Amino acid sequence: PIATPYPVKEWLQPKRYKAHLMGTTYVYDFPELFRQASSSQWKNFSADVKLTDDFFISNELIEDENGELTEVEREPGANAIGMVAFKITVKTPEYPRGRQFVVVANDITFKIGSFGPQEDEFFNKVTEYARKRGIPRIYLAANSGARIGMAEEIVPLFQVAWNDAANPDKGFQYLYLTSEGMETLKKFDKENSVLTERTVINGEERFVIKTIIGSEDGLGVECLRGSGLIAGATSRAYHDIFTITLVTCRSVGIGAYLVRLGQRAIQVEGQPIILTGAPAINKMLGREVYTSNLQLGGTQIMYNNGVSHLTAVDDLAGVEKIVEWMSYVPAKRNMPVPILETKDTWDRPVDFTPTNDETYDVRWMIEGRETESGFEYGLFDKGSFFETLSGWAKGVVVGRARLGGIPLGVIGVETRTVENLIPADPANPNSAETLIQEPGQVWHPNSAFKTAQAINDFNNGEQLPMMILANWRGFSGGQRDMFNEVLKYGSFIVDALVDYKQPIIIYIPPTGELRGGSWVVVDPTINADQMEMYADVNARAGVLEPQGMVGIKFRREKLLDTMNRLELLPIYGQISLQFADLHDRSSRMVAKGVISKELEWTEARRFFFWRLRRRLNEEYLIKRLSHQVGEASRLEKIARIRSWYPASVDHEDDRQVATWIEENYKTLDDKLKGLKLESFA
Amino acid sequence: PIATPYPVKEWLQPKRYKAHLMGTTYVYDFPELFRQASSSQWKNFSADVKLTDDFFISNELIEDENGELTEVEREPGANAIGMVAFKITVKTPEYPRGRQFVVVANDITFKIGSFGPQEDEFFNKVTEYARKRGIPRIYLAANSGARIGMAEEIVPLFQVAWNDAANPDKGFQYLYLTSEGMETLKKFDKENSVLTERTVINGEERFVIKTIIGSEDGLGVECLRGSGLIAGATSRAYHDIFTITLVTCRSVGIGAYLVRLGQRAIQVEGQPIILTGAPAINKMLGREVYTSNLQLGGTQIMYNNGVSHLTAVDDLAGVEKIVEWMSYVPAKRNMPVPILETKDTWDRPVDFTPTNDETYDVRWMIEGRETESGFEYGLFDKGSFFETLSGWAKGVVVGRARLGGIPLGVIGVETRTVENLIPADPANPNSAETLIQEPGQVWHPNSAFKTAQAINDFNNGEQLPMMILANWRGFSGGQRDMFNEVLKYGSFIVDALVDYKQPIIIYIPPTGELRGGSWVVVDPTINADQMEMYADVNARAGVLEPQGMVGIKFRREKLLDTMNRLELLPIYGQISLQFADLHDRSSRMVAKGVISKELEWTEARRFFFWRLRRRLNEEYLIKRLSHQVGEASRLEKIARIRSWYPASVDHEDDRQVATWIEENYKTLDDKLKGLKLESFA
Ligand SMILES: Cc1ccc2cc(CC3CCN(C(=O)c4c5ccccc5cc5ccccc45)CC3)ccc2n1
Ligand SMILES: Cc1ccc2cc(CC3CCN(C(=O)c4c5ccccc5cc5ccccc45)CC3)ccc2n1
Repeated sequence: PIATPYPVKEWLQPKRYKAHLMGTTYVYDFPELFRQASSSQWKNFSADVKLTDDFFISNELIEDENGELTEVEREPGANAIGMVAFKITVKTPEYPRGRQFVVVANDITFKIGSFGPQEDEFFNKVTEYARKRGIPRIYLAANSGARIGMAEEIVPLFQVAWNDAANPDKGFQYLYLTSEGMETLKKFDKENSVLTERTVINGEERFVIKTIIGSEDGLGVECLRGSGLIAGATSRAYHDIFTITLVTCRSVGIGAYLVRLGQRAIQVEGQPIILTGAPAINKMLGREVYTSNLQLGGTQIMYNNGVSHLTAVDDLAGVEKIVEWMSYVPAKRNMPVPILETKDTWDRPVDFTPTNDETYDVRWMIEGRETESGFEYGLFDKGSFFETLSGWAKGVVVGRARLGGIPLGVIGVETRTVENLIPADPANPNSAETLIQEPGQVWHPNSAFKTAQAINDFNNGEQLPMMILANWRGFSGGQRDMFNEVLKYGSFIVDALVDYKQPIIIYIPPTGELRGGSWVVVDPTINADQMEMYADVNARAGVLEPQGMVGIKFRREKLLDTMNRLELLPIYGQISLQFADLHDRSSRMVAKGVISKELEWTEARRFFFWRLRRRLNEEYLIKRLSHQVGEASRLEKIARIRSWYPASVDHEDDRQVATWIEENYKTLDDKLKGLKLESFA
Repeated sequence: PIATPYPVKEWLQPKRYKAHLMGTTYVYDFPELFRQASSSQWKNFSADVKLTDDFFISNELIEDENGELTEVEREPGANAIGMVAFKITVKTPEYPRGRQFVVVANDITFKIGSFGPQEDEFFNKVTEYARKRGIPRIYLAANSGARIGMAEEIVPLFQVAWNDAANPDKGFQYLYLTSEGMETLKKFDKENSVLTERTVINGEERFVIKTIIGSEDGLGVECLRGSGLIAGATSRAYHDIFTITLVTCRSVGIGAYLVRLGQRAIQVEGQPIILTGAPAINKMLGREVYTSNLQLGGTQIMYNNGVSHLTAVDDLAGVEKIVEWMSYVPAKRNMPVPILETKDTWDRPVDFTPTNDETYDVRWMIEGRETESGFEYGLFDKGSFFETLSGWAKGVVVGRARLGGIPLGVIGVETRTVENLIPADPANPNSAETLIQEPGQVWHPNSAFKTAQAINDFNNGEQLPMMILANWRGFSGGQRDMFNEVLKYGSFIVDALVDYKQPIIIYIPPTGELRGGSWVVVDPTINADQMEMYADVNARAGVLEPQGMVGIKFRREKLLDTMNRLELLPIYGQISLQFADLHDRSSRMVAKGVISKELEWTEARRFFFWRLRRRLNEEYLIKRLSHQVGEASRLEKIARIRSWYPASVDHEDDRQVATWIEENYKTLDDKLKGLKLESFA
């Protein structure tokens, strides 16, 4: 392409053109997408702020003579292996002074992005690099799976021991090498290339090959071993640092498993995540069952799956999303969650309010709702809601958000009925698309799964506190759902709660309720150390619902005894229904001590903003303590800390406690160093 | 029932009769079933051994004035709460000197086995009792879920504020109490029983009740709180001690969740595990959708589910199974796995051997097979195979077994095709039973799940080492299975491997193979600290299978170039197929260092018996070390230990290393105490 204003990048690095022909960004151009996505991130926070190019740095990482990773600046396309990495340091709204993370990616142009042992070694080496530093690990997947090959240096010289030269089709006994062959190999030091047993049959001296090894590396099982190496490496990383994967072109085999093992994944439309490919599958079934791999791993499969948390119209789009998702995550493992305050101050009422007699979208209660008569603010900061797993198990709504600047994970219940439409199985002539009516406020195996999954992804890497707008009638107990292991997924929820390490708020919203089974798996005693529960004054909760309570304790007979208040069943059965309901009031909860406080939705944002803030500070102090005595329970540590508050402080006053702490960090610190004489030997 | 030889137990304790009428054993008679099951356990080990009744002790546990559990001996039916517990100490074949465990159960006769807060408190108190001691916790579930009730002491005296006395059916404004009522309550100190706002309307002085609390405890949310308390308690216990649950009569709500949270569960035929019951569900759908709860939680639901690991023809049957399952579990958390040697010595060849050209039942390779020409021993001790999760995901076979006395978890691949038959959904007129062909040697979402589940249940509580007779072609990658999250369940496998704390052997059996994706999730590098892999000389393994390798690297053209060895495609394509295969040989694995050794099936039992034994001893030594320095990696600890072996010992000789260690425990011990001067201050 002659005469262009500036140099042709696809010509200086012809590999950049191949990448493009393959429908993906060339690996070396990715740090540029991040610098761009970072800049946008700034435009959106303060249109005014002036950015210098020194707000973003990218250094490629490569192994040195010792195999240790070091930074280098070399021309794109110099990579000798099919795996590349960059360490990135960027100043962002949440970390204006700078934050770092790593990017690892397949070079789709280097042997079609196949994973040979050397790639696996590099990928595992980069992952530990990140784990050790606690910084996030971003994997950009565009690969062909594990590398394969045969001992090509044996195909031209192998000889077959026919049954009779005359008619080959009669079969053969084995394969061998002539002295001539065994000789050729030795002239290239390639004797290890094969295992042969020497036995001479009448005519010539034949060497029967019993096993082909090949001089070339990356042919089989060694590629499989390296594969498992990184699968395990990723499994580990997910519990250690922030892990996220962008699929920019097909991702195969170990590639597909790496996407899931990292958990958090953003799939670019059209790029499939697959195990065995369509051609091969068809080839097996000897039929024309599938057309493209997208039928097997496109977004209509993985995004509906929960495997893919988000989709992206194109690469840059996915990057921006990663960059956005990261904006809620601590700079590095164990650092405080990044506070980011915006125009939507904490001090205000919650506008949008649900009504028992009219359907709403829980997202309104979360991020507010745009109205013709203006905008009604929701419970969280305007425009801070970052929903994830939106294509799967739509009974629940999960995402990140900000509460007066404080980032946290949010889980809400979708009250509207879901029309889950499952497409027919091509490999089965019978199969026909089925519609699944997933009724609102009811946990189903998939929505139970998503909830547990959400909590875990909030806890690992993200290390965020979380709020749950609990509002479920219960778990679906009919045959189909029960048969589909709904109990297993329900229990996953409890398990994730037991494992949670940050503050948790369980809050039953206004027209909401929490019944029997549902209340079980989310009750604060599941993890007293971090859980706290609140009920809105207009919520309801009890083992059963009025209809049920009467169906058991206010039967057909008892109703008559009260008919001694002077046919008329209709209005009396209604009286009993209302008699029960007076039992499920938040007031009773407070009385039975199963909730910390009853609240008023409109005033919620103010309460939670200071409750959360107070909590984060006390947690910070409990941790500082722990890194010393090494022997004391939470109940004792939190007590030693609260004994430091000025006598005049109301331990129950969140804002006050928080304020005194933030005004005395350095003073509280001195007291801790003063506790060094705590060396019990 | 007059004139019987001995006293009528159902009359002395009429509650025992109720229990029976309810189709279950009376709670107090359960320790007797255990003493019986224990005795059988002895008969089956040594028909000769004489047992005195002092080989089994059962002491009921109850809370004292401080709420602490203590042992008592009182008459059955004295329990003031609906929950009972017994501590059991029994001498058994594996622990002839005695072993202990706890039993907790619902009293189906005490308020229909409902969980009120007091029961929950007791159940949680018993669970910690066990966790602290590390002894197993056996839960016998027979319950009605969480307890419910209304403020009965308000139903006779509440008054309704009609719109007009004349016609009630016109509706009412609210409910209230007359001065007369408010007075009655005060004469019973039951004022807290209600929250009323006093406002007098023309006529009388009316107290409008805004919230009903009730003097009775165990009406609602307080029952829900206690429920979650134990769900979380069970969740925790499962990662701490050996947990197992027997369902002897329906198990509802929190009852159903406790069954799953404990994980290991044995369901007695006919007793359902359910959430909301059929009546209520029907009542909701306002239709006659379900007949019995067994449609919702019978064995045809939970056993096919994987929720129920085993079923039992009746109570005693379930007990025997628990008792048997426990025979492989350590006496208490962290004690050595119980060795139990029987007539089937370790020193022998493996008889039964699979053949590439004839279907077999992997169970034969495991526990041997009975033939007309005699019995052919399998890889493990004759009759020591205890299969579990047999009704679900039949693609894999999992169970416990013994190898020359050493107990371990076993996972085998079912080569036969499974005819998974799913029954139609009653709640759906369309629904019709579907047949699912699950082809052998292929992981499917359910068989992937079972495998991960097996590994985890082998690791937690059981604390057993494990062997995997790896032999899968790969994961099902077609649409249906891919769409059904097969990747999620596959990754669970890796996760469980990362978490494994005991020795692991991955062994590809004789006519077996391990291809691409399959090899990935089970490769030893996933957990080098505990994993070891072996390939039989007649197994195969590679990224692809020959058919595939040629379809890629030995195409239609290349085949012709080799046609230069003098239509005849058939036999040449066969040559290439065989050319590839010479690549997937165990010999190559050894060469590429991806396996520890290649083995001969018939000689396997001898090898593994000493490899496992050697390993258990070295592990024991690595642990002893750890409880000191507190700073040294495995690679360094195992090295300090092996530096103690006599110069003349072949570190690679399992039997020798094991023998020198068992002959020097006390001497090795002295050396460790000598390392006390390792107090780095
Ligand atoms: C297919 C399916 C299966 C189970 C489902 C369960 C629920 C939530 C449940 C519904 C049942 N429930 C009740 O309080 C309830 C009832 C609730 C609404 C109408 C009638 C009811 C009758 C009952 C009779 C006896 C005991 C309880 C009853 C508690 C909360 C919601 C949707 C469900 N969908
Ligand atoms: C519904 C379904 C979907 C996917 C499945 C996958 C397997 C195991 C796979 C089968 C595919 N495979 C092969 O080595 C293979 C082949 C294996 C057997 C016959 C033909 C093959 C053609 C291939 C062409 C290109 C690449 C690989 C091929 C590796 C192991 C087994 C059963 C499966 N069932």
